[PDB]
Amino acid sequence: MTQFEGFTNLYQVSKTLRFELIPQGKTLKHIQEQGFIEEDKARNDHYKELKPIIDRIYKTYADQCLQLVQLDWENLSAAIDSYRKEKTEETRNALIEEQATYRNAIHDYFIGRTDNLTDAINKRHAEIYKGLFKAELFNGKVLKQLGTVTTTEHENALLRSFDKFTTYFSGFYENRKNVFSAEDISTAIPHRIVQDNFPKFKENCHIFTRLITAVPSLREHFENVKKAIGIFVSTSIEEVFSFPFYNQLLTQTQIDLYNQLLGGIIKGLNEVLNLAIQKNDETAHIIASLPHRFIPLFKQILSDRVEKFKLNFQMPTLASGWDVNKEKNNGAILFVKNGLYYLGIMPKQKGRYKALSFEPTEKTSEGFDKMYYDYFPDAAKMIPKCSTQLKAVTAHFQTHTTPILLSNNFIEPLEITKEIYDLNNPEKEPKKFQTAYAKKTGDQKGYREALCKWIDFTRDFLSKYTKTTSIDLSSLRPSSQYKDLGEYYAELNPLLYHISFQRIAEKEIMDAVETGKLYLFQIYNKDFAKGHHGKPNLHTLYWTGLFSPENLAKTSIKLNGQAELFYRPRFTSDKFFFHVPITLNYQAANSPSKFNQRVNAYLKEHPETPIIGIDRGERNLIYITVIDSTGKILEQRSLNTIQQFDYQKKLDNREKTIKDLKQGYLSQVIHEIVDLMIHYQAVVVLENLNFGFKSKRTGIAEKAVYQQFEKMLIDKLNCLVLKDYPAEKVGGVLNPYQLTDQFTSFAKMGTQSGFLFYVPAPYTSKIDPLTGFVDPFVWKTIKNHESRKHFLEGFDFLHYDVKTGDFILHFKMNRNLSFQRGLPGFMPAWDIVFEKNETQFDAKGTPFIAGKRIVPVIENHRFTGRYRDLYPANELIALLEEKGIVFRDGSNILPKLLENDDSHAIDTMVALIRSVLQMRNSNAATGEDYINSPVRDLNGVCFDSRFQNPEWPMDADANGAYHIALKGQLLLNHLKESKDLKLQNGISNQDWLAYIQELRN
RNA sequence: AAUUUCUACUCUUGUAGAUGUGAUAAGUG
DNA sequence: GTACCGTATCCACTTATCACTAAAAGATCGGAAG
DNA sequence: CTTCCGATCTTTTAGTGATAAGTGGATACGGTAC
Repeated sequence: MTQFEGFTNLYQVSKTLRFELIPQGKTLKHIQEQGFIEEDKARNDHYKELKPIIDRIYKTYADQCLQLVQLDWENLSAAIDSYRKEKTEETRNALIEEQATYRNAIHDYFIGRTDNLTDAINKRHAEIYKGLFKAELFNGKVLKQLGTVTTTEHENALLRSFDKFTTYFSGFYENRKNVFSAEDISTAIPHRIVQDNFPKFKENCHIFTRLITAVPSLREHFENVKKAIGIFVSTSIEEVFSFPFYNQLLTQTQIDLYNQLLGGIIKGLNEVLNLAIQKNDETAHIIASLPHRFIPLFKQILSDRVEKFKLNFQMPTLASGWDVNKEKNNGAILFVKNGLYYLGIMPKQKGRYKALSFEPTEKTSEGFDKMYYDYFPDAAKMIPKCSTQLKAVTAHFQTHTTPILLSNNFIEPLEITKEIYDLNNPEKEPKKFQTAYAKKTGDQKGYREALCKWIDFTRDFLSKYTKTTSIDLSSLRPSSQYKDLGEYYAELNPLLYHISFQRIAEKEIMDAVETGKLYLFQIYNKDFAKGHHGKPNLHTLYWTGLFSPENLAKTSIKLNGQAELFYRPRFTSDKFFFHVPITLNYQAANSPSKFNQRVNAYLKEHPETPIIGIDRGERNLIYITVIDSTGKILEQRSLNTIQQFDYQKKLDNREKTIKDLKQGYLSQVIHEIVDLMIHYQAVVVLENLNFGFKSKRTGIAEKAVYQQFEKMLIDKLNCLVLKDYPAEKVGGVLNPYQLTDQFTSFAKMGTQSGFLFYVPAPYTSKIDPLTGFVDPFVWKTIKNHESRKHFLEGFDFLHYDVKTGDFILHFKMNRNLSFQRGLPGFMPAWDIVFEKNETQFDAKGTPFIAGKRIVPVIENHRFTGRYRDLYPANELIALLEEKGIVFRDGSNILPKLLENDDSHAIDTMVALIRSVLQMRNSNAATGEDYINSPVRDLNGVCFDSRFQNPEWPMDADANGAYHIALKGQLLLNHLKESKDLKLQNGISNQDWLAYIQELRN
């Protein structure tokens, strides 16, 4: 079985680091001599003022292209109706596939190969699609072929100013591909049309024909609304709410008119429906019993309805890669000198660029240590960059069937037959070695043969290519044993990455600095100062562990390319910022796989793991409870004071910039929760925020702040390092703890994310930690006098107890259903004890009155806040002896107080009832916060948190945290009884109540 | 109150935690 | 005192996507042959 | 003088896997009103 230390190196995680750059020597002076910063600022300004223009080009082509759509939609309507009726995974896959083919069909409309258009117009659209993601956007063929857009002379000079520099737009270029892609991404126009916008129109047409079949008299009414605004006058109303009209409403203008016809501007259709409903006649009732509103349609994509400068040093792809081959054109290098780190940027020389090419020197010689970065990039995107997909081999193979020998950039000629090009290009979307072919066709032996041939071919290429022939590949498994090539690529990719270090003479370096031929900066933060004394930052730990020698021996933290430079005009003077991304757990796979299943397997193998419940308290900001497998608690904690600094005492006296203090407080408490997590080897539970909205008195009140606190808790638990831990130890810098799955979205992540669970919010604070009893009555229904008589007659019997002086009330769940909430308990009979108010002492001998309650005062039928204390037994005996009832007999007092039917007596009696079943009682003026249950348990004692017993929660905050931990225990027990290593993805209040009452009574 | 950046302090010209950046688009209150 | 109806959120905040790239391929310029 | 050749710098370009899967709703001070 696995251990808790086994949850490391599961999947990669990409992070980034930020540093300041301190100029070295005359370097800044040379920059101040050369004036690159003003030109880079002008380049950035021109880019940001040219972005709307190129955006306008994109909008014009998008509208001009999608105005010609001639596709029908009834088949995908039938598919989505079938999935709505059935929710079958076969119907789910069919719906996904049919949406995908519709997206590809309108993509062929976009890229000009659809059969519905003329092949000349198709070729024109194909040329435009090829042009729109290339350098010919800048004073090239695109603007001439699409003459619909006029450009002023200033705007042509602005477009010309980026000559030979389109790579600066290149990432944005790829971003526009995300607009025009068809791979189900939410930014894509095909996903907006096929998957997002269409179901709203389908629902609108369905509810319209339902309304028409219900009553047709509004139909002509709709017609004059269509004549009120004068929109779509060439067509009728029922033609608009039909499938062939969805061949219109693709441009943003048509969507705008369709939305404004419903919303008005001047009467609209929705307000016409509102006046029809407000008539409250029979037709209003039959349309109020049906969905009587139309949802609007979403707006189309990219259509209208201290700052810093990016630095490039007039040299594109600056720090795009660290490789020595691309060191010539990227110009970014690193040096290490007695613990300090330096960044070298060689700018382009006068006219042409001249390389520097420092020679190696002896290690014993004084000077810097230049790093050498050998990195063949990802095999998927690199192996077909050479061999097949070379223009020469594709042309030759289009002409001949003979295998071709290539020798350029090879240490030995490599042969490629037609078979390998057929596996990599089978003219179909699923390639023969690809898993989609095995999924669709099921030919597993042909899949195995194609995989073996491809694996042998890429092994031969890795042996023959000049960048990779030096690298040893003996660690690879034999070819026929790989079950899929994704695992092979994840295995092969770490073997193609190496970092060396070679000493460079100091004199050459600072001579290059002295002439200005090499620019040198020092990577710097607080921790690299000479007065550094304490524990360093986490990013400093990653940066140090990146260049540690045993990390160079085996790379667990990988240095990425794509580094950026910024200039900020701390803020006393201008500063240079350097941003660099890194990848941690590089030896592991790129994506998590069955992470929750692995966590449940460990949890089933380790039933003794504790549970930490997290709760938002009223007095304490965040409360912590740690309990065992049997539900007995181990630790209660209030996190108001973190590192001997109270935080409530800052919030209260500063509330009379809150958000940044809240962020800082959550950042401090995240270290505490992760310390308890790693100390107890346990699981943690948080409340599910989307299933409740409470805590108007808790300092952490907003949904947003707790929601993003869970965001950073998930991010922190995704990869976890500790400053005290050694680097090679599990939990260290190069072996971080991975315990939670990657965040995708709060709606799609479910309830369990690794070792972190989620629990529905209510019925956690105001509930007995000994009996699980809760108040069953909604009290907004208790207003009228006969209503409170039915409230009184719903109870069984009440009688004084002579022995201990308390009162005994009985209730059963089969009665008083008119005022009872719809959540019955596990047992059918509850016994309320009205405890006599007597003085007792807690575990430390603090005097306290048992059974005391506090209720708010009411003035002008409204609360005022002066939260006033009362003694429920004293008021009960006061109103009891108000009219003189004998009670020492122990008889049923309820019909004796019921027969007189005094309205004031029933009012104060139900007020006393509200007093006694008020679960928690907390007043901030005197600081009381306590839980007092008017129900005795099986042992025979009613719970009261004023006793300060360490077996039970101190406070209602701790009570809620304990009950959240108990809900996590319920989820864990449901996991133990389950066999699929999954969960129910949610628990109801009734099952939770029944569970806690069965296992606690 | 000194920070790649943020929060909280000043035993220490500093300290304790957190810290994926850049770009784009959409939705909501 | 029992229905009951609407107000306070208006610039910010939250969800999706992708790049984390050497090297081929193509444009560009300076020098030599008819 | 005009044209064809190789160095040199900018762009673009290759593409793997593997399931989640369909998941439920929810008002609140407060004030004014018959």
